[PDB]
Amino acid sequence: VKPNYALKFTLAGHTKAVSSVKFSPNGEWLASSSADKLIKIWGAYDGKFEKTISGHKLGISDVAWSSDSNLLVSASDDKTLKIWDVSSGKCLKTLKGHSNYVFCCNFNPQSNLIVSGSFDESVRIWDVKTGKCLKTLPAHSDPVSAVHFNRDGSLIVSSSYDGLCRIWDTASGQCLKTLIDDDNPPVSFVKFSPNGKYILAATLDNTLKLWDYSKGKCLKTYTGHKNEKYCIFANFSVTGGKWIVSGSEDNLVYIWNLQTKEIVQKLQGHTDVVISTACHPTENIIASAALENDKTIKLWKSDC
Ligand SMILES: CCC[C@H](NC(=O)c1cccc(Cn2ccnc2)c1)C(=O)N1CCc2sccc2C1
Repeated sequence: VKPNYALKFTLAGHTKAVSSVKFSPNGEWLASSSADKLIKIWGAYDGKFEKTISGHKLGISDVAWSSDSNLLVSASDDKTLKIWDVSSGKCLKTLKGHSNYVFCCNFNPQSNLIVSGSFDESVRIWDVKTGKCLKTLPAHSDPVSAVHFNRDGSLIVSSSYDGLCRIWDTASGQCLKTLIDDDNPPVSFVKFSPNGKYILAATLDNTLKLWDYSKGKCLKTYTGHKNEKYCIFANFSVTGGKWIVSGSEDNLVYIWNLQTKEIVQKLQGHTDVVISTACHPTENIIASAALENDKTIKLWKSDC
């Protein structure tokens, strides 16, 4: 069984590269961040432009939703994160502490903590309510490409240009595991599987790997895409068939069968690097976004 993703909507509005797209947990909205210093909100089903949220002094690299779909956090080249009330557009908190660009951010499932990674080679854990930094982790020896909480918030995975994936105890700040393969190319993206048992890791050798972090063993390898330069988001698609979804420097969205590792679809339409993909929480919908020669977001829908 293969999916049949077809283009439904193209979303234009950002005036510089799009950096990240994310669906709201409630499935109603897509958030986009851009080098143009803006967050835009769009209807997840109709692609209808909703609103712009502004206030960052420099480009935004990443955005993430709270579990109640009410807050966004953004990571900016201005060295801050901002917590936003989506309905009002209010900046609730400015999270200050990183000494260089803030590159990646996420809420924990409980949505009482934010994790951030920075070009300062640190990971920070923040209190959502106070905006206070709780822990600085000396995580890496080069820029941090990704940070992600597991399904119960007990672990953080981080990745770096240093070629390491690291698993952290949220409560203690202790480094529990460092994942090392037969070589250590730059790790451009990492995230936990929905069940928290696996980690999907992208490396700048045109390769995605599914790791059993408990066993510290590689289970699956996915190739055929182009990834030598950029930190491209990848996803587990779970609403229909069990897929891996990623962007590509050849301007395509790649979809693999998770178990068999075969490419099942390549989605054509973007005119620059596909830097970001996101999977809708309930419908077979993918959002993709491209860099500065394109600047569009596309919504794709499958029957399976
Ligand atoms: C090639 C120029 C520099 C490179 N720009 C990006 O990867 C980039 C640019 C825009 C948007 C996004 C999307 N993204 C993903 C997560 N947070 C935002 C990423 C960059 O920052 N590296 C080079 C490659 C690697 S591998 C590990 C760190 C880095 C840093």
